[PDB]
Amino acid sequence: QPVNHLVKEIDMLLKEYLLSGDISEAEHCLKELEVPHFHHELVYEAIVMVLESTGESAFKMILDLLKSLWKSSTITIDQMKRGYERIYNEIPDINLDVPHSYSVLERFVEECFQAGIISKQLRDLCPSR
Repeated sequence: QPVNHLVKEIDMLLKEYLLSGDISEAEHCLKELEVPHFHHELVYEAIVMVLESTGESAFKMILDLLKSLWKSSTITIDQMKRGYERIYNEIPDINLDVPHSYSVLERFVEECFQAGIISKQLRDLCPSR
């Protein structure tokens, strides 16, 4: 299948962030991509990475990154909502591939909510609940 160059760039951005821990580099590189109508894919891939990870490091790092992106007005509310809603749609299959993803997703959603970055509606829509 032909390469989706922007999915690749988003995945590379997120992996560079997990490996370096550099939140500013991640934010700068996302802005340089100039893809504000595809930020839902950044959210989607980020959350998939949390679900596919081990230990607590990727969870916290991706939490802090989405916190900063929201709070800095880098991601619009429509793009935030679409990214989470995409995860909510695909979680049955992600959970088959990675058991207990419903529980991880739920903890992630609860922490996002506690951080002030998603509506109570969007929280409530999480299918783990």
